Amino acid sequence: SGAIYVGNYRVVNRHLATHNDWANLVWEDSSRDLLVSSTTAQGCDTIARCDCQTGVYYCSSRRKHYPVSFSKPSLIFVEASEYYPARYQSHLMLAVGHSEPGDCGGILRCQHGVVGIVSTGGNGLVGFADVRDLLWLDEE
Ligand SMILES: C=CS(=O)(=O)N1CCC[C@H](C(N)=O)C1
Ligand SMILES: [Zn+2]
Repeated sequence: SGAIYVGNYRVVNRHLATHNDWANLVWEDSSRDLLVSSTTAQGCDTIARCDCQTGVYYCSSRRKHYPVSFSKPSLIFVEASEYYPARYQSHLMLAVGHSEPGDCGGILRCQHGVVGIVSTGGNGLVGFADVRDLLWLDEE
């Protein structure tokens, strides 16, 4: 579990969104596994605006932050899971590292701020839903 809290937005994995998220919806995209809902209080996270390929992510199944090298956001094929059928998840970055359901939500961050959240992984893999192209998260 986990979210990004930037401005009056809460960024979560679409597959983990609650009823309150859907009832206060700003934007959602199934192909990216992302959903954004509105918040009453202002958040403290800042979004990175960059093309970094090295950063650090939080792994809840280890209680640890790990430094990683990651690929650029791409259309990577994701295996059928209980949440989506086999399809091209878009805007996805891969790195070598542990992940278990449970781990989706953990933040990946670079020197500029938050880059994205955990969304894929297994066999020493860990996918990250990028958010750096969502410029509107910084305004309204
Ligand atoms: C089987 C895929 S996985 O990488 O563990 N993961 C499970 C939860 C959903 C993830 C997604 N982003 O589609 C895929
Ligand atoms: Zn960066």
